Amino acid sequence: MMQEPLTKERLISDWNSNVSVAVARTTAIAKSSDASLVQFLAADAAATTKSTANVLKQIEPLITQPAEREILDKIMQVRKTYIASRDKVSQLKADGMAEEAESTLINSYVPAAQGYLKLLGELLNLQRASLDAKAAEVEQIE
Amino acid sequence: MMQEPLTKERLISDWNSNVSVAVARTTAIAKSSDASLVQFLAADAAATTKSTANVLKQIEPLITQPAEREILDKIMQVRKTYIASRDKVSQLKADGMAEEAESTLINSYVPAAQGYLKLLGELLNLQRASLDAKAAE
Repeated sequence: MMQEPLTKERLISDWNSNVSVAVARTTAIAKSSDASLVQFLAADAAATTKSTANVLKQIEPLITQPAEREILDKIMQVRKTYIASRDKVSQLKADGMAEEAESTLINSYVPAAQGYLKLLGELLNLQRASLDAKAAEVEQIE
Repeated sequence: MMQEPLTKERLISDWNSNVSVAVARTTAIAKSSDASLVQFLAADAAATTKSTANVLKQIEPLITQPAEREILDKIMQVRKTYIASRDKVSQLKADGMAEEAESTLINSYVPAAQGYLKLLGELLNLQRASLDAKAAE
């Protein structure tokens, strides 16, 4: 039994789940003209950040193969854009400029958020494919 | 040989993931005084709804043991409350009354949503434990 690829799938599954929650919440906050929303979800948002932080610390040392290293770097690049454009939308709405804020949301934030989730979906499927194929090869024990 | 506990855990992980997104998204829409969110997120919400419906139909018949069915029946009972309070908040906001909507949100919807997610988290940890134990070799 080689359960490390199983733990590897479980960690990436929780990572995709925590990030999916974060993107759904951040997207709603970015579109909403309601400014009180940020404080109302602040405690819930902090929880997912902590969960992401705990889960991310464990998987990073386990991504060593090329295919996995490529996706992970693509994820790091898009995660930077995701946070930057999120703050840009928040900073523009704060400054009055709402036409600029909605434009940045549509043209910069949503593509980055969708790319964040898409790459994570690719990483989860990649690990599940490896565990399915490292189980049919261990089925040559018959 | 042990493809059922692996399939079951993957299904429950996808189920737990889809519902987590839906609850986070529904909560923000309910609190947001901005009504434009509902139309703006309709496509994402339709995507998550379609995924949840598909995953629920596959996982449900596979929940057979006492411990897991106990969790699952608890989930369906708490989900009924979750949808009921969600629909009530939507109509209070729709009918204008936003102060009443916040009272129902805080006291009825948020408790139901958190109980929904807690039991789903319990079901996944229970299934993760079951898959670790079908590793007898």
